[PDB]
Amino acid sequence: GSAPIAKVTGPSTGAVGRNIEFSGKDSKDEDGKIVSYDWDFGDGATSRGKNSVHAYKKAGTYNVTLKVTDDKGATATESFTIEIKNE
Repeated sequence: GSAPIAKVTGPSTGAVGRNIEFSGKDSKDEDGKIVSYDWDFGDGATSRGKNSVHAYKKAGTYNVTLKVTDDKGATATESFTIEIKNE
């Protein structure tokens, strides 16, 4: 179709205060190039980029959302749930 499809790659679990790496690299678009990746880590922090990093300050479950936008302004979103624990 003409819409990009967003995919979030990351770890299902992680540690308080450690950098967690996420990626949007599996996102695809058959009708354009993906030009931007916008991240919301679910604790109020945001970032951008094909890859992103965040350290959570408190243990808990968090919903991470990625929005991809392509070269014709078309967008797609996807979510990823991570459990962060005290190690």
